[PDB]
Amino acid sequence: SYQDLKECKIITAFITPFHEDGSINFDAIPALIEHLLAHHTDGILLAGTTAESPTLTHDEELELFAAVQKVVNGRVPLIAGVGTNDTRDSIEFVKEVAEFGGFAAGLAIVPYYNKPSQEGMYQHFKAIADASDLPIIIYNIPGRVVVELTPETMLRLADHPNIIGVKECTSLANMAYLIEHKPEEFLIYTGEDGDAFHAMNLGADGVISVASHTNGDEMHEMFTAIAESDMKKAAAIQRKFIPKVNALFSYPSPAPVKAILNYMGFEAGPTRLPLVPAPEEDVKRIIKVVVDGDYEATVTGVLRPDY
Amino acid sequence: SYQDLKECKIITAFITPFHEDGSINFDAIPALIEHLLAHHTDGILLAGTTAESPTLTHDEELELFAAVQKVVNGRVPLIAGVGTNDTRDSIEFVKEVAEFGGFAAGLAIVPYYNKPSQEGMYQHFKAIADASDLPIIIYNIPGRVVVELTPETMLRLADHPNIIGVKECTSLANMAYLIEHKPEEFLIYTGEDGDAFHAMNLGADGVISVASHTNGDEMHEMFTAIAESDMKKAAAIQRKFIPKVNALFSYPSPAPVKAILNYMGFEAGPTRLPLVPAPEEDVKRIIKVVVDGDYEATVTGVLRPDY
Amino acid sequence: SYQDLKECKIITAFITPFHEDGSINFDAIPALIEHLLAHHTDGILLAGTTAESPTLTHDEELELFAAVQKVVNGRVPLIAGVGTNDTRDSIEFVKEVAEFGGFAAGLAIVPYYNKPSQEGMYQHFKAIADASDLPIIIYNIPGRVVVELTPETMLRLADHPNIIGVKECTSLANMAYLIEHKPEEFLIYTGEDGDAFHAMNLGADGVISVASHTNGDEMHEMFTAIAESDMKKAAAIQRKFIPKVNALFSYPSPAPVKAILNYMGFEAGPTRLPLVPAPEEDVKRIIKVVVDGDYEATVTGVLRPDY
Amino acid sequence: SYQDLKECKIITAFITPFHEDGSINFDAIPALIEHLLAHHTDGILLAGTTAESPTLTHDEELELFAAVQKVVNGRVPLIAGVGTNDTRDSIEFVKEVAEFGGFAAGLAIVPYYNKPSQEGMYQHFKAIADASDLPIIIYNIPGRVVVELTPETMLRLADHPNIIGVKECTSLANMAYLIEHKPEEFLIYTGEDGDAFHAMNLGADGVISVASHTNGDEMHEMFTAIAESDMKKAAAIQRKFIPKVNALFSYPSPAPVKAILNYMGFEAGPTRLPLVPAPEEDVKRIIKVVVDGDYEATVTGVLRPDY
Ligand SMILES: N[C@@H](CCCC[NH3+])C(=O)O
Ligand SMILES: N[C@@H](CCCC[NH3+])C(=O)O
Ligand SMILES: N[C@@H](CCCC[NH3+])C(=O)O
Ligand SMILES: N[C@@H](CCCC[NH3+])C(=O)O
Ligand code: NA
Ligand code: NA
Ligand code: NA
Ligand code: NA
Repeated sequence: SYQDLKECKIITAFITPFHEDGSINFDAIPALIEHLLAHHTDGILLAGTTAESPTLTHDEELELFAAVQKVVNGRVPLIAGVGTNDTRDSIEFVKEVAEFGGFAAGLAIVPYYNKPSQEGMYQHFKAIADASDLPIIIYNIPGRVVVELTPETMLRLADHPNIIGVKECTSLANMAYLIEHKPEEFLIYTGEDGDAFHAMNLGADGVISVASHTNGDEMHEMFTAIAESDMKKAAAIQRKFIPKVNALFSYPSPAPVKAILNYMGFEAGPTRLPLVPAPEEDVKRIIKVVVDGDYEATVTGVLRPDY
Repeated sequence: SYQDLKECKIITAFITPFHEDGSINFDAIPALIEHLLAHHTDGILLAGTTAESPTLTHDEELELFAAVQKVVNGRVPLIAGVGTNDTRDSIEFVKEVAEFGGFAAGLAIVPYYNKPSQEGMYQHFKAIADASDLPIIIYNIPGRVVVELTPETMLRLADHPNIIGVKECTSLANMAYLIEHKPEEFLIYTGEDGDAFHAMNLGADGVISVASHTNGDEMHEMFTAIAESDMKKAAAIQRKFIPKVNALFSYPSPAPVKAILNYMGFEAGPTRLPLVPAPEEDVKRIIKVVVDGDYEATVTGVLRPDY
Repeated sequence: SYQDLKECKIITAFITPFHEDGSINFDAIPALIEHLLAHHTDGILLAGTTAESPTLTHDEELELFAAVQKVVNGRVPLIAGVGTNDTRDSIEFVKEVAEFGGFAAGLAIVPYYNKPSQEGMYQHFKAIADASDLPIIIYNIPGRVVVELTPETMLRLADHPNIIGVKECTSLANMAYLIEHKPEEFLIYTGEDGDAFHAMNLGADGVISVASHTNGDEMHEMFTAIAESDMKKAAAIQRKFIPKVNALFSYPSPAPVKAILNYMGFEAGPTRLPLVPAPEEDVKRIIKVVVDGDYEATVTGVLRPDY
Repeated sequence: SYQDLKECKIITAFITPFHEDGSINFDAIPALIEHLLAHHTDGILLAGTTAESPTLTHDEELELFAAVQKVVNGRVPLIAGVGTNDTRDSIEFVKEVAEFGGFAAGLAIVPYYNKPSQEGMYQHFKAIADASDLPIIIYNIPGRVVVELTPETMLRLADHPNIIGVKECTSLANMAYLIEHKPEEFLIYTGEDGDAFHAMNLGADGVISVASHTNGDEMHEMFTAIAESDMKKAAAIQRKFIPKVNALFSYPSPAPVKAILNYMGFEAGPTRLPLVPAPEEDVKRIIKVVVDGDYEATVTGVLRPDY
């Protein structure tokens, strides 16, 4: 519900650890979750982009939902990735997730590849929002799906009693407009780690983050500074935060974040194809920029076992 | 095989007709196919973007492949859409399609949403090409998938004995480079109807088309004129052809092409959500521009039956 | 000097009022200047983009510099627009301006139309900075000049003892990097009114503004709120400020700002060709959005007298 | 007049040779003109972009006009660059050029930097077209001036009795529309060397070229092949022509073309600031790609003498 997520500032879009053979590494999940909870993750998004959801089956996502719920144990609210570019598929899966329970919301992305019109988007998100007991957060990211929801269509959907938020990845101008004209019980999150400083100053509710995996402390430091009216401290952190964010996306995410987490000893493992791990040369630089670590010594993307 | 598709000039990316309830209209297929074959379609791509493949299940696509093969009866070669943004899913389906048989090639798109690197794309396509007997045509379209295969990576993949073509939707500069440096047994298609004229002049092998549904004759007249060294006639058709192509994409495809086909009486039906049919105001304009027709008059996207 | 401009927060890029015959309206200058100074303009840029400098002769600009200095009377520091896309022209004019005197700095834009390389830009700005006693503020705006100074080249130029600032119109990511790595005696201004809020929070020195003409008070209220740690008030003003900024650029600037100033009764007059005044339909909308005013009603761009 | 330029296929946008001290090298002009005339230049544009006109004074342009007219001696028609981003300046200069005589047309670019609206553009070009006896060709290039003329505004201007052409640098879709709906006695040239093949196939009148300086023969070869219905030959040349064009713009033009012309022994000299000569490393590659030459062994842009 909205009330469940209301106070969340740093929602982490959780990676999916994989074994070398391509199967999910469930054994690695507890250590990673505890790391997040020890580093100011106050909410967790499962089966998002960062989780490599395109390469996960719906049934694998349900197993992941179970594995994480067991560890988290109601300590922080959870959001489930439920939407695809197929409205029927999204409807059936959100029903399964609502039935499975334990989630504060379902995340549904603006459909990718098929490039729907504003009206298509409207009917897509209305159908998902109508489908179950689980409230919906809209994921708007033209950088990944080409098309984008206009703020006009967004606010029309925001009026739905079962749509309670947006993970907005467009412009700060758009961000400001949504904050200004938002209805009640509707949350506005940025999905852009580099913009979080600006988004929070603008009046956003938080960030749905990749960088909170590895830089949770300094993000909290920055957010605390903003909230405690120490703008000089917040800006200083932000200026130093930007190149770290940039490094985390200097190869297709979540390859960079997985490389750092592997270095930290968290067995994030490789990426599932079509994604490949970051090249060794990039890994050394990435680790140096993001966490100030010294990394030592072709890449292979993996496949979900066909047996 | 390459030999099967060698002489193709106009390959139609066939729509999927839907009933008003959301199920596939198999009844309407025989009439639509015969229409294409009577209007200079010399090859058919099934389960492409125009077919609304992202809203079709793999099982539904197999059912479509069966229905079309029964009607076509080997008259023209067929290409099956096999690729998704999930390499494992793509491997399993291309193996199913190869076993099903009766296809000249399989089309695999550059992965959408997850935005893989060049090395990601390479391993993705290599795995699909390694997977079965069915040769692969790569589908390169940054306009839908954000990322794109560079000509270098493209030509690396072209050297694979089981990769025999590309459906290129980038620029004419890229097309020229590819045509220049192509290996043997490799077909270069444009996936953009508005570029078909320039691509053919440049030395391309043909077009995988939406416009062939409704404007097959004038496309054939243009191509014939290019082949018979009547460039003035070719250019004349091209200059009048462009606003027709523009109309076909003035609402998210395949909405406009379905509208025209419905007007022509082929029961293409509505689109599946997240795509909605073209608005009534657009429908009249589109028909007037594309087929010089007079159309006599909220839209509803439909869903695959959950039963 | 740097010291003269150090404490500036809102620097207005002053318009050039024109008579209906195309000559400069020097009569209207005294009233417009006093208006700016009574509405929290703490510095004035003369002969900038907003002044329609490309349609002014160098001799006319000297006449403007004289008229403004007489009225201002040293109350606020002044910046002279000195740079064109011709390095020699720029050298000769900055030497004239330095000899004329009474300016805190000279503004030199990144050359337009000819699209120089980074090394071209470097030598361009170095020559202008070497040319005279007048320190230089670089004007970086790819939105008008296509090309842009990279932060690296920008910071190379910043090390020049006679380059003391930048008017940055790129992104907030670039702004942050520049603020972080700035040398001593170097001012960082945003030239984008809609970014002023985020730039100030990020640590920028101020704004060189169009909006200050008509909305100086609320900009000062916003800046004061940023300075007094009242971020909620600041963000509130910002969110309402953005559609006002958008209106000011809804027709090629300075057409919209001149329309408002004419409505306010300052005889800003028309624009010089190739710029035309804002259309009557736009004028009413713009005034309503920007200054909440009720406007009671072919446009004509005017020419500098050939006599 | 239109009749003067009607049969022109390859119009060369002539460079301006400079001495090391920054002054125009008039001594170098005769050799270059003869080279052009010996290599299928059938018309010459003076004081265009390639001429580095932004760095030339109007009085220098008149001297260049005289120097070239003396050498050419009516052998080929000439077009003069007369337009700036200042309508009054453009009006006064076209009057001087019409009075000076010897030109078939004046070229006027869409105003740069000030980003006028369609109406501003209309009134700008109407004023220039109204000003003198010399007919006008519109230069539409958003790549250099940001803004662009819509085909609608272009064709409105095309109806002016004293506007007889366009140097179009947008898209081939736009190119086709203009060719289709052109009025009588109106010429359509591409200003994009890489597009010339496509433009000519589409029905354009010719190219206003940079590459004709160094690759005049193969362009003529290509154009002859198109005109003689040998499309295979024309395409083969085009595919090999593209990387040569690309090399000619791999550093800000006309630096690359000047480097090749200096290698050919034509004393093109350096570029005037803000443009700098191509770096030695680029020069070696450029010469190899464009003219298959082997080049042997910081850069300095020059300034027009201030004495
Ligand atoms: N790979 C498909 C299916 C995703 C299934 C749920 N994770 C897609 O990206 O849409
Ligand atoms: N909707 C998913 C699955 C497609 C299944 C095959 N048509 C996707 O676009 O990737
Ligand atoms: N119109 C020319 C000359 C400007 C003269 C100084 N205002 C240009 O924009 O470069
Ligand atoms: N440098 C100025 C003046 C050009 C004078 C004629 N070549 C401009 O680019 O507009
Ligand atoms: Na709601
Ligand atoms: Na191959
Ligand atoms: Na300095
Ligand atoms: Na005309």
